[PDB]
Amino acid sequence: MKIGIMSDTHDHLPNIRKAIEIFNDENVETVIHCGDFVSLFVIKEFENLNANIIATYGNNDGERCKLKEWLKDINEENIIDDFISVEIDDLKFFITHGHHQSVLEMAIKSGLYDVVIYGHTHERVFEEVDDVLVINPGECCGYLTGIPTIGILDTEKKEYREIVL
Ligand code: NI
Ligand code: NI
Repeated sequence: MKIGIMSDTHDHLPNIRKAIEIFNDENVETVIHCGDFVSLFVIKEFENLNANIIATYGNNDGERCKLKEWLKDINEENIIDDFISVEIDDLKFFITHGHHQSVLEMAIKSGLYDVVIYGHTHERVFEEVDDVLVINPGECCGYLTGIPTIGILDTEKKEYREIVL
């Protein structure tokens, strides 16, 4: 019962691969991606990912419908929207690319969710506010910070841990 969390891969192929290996060498039932993958060829790398995918559109992802298609061709279960609102392992998630701050801020403040995941900032953080678990996996690419990361959330114990690439 492990869920992989990643974001802002920014076409960095090598790190996208280290991320896909790490996720496989783990249980990881599903992988959430918020960031901008950005280019279509990034999705061909994902055909090698075991887990189903839940993605969100980044403000940099230009090929929106084409991206949804390729994602599904890789697996009809995979989904991608601007905001994903779902329940997994008896926990209620709100996923989005940090992209729109007002919405992100409201999702945490509302208390309608257990876990909230976002990216955009490329600034990994992992905090708690009003019993809401707020997670930002950080930048898989490592461009702004020089520290490439991803993360893995234990659904039953509610335990998280960053993973430096
Ligand atoms: Ni970005
Ligand atoms: Ni962004």
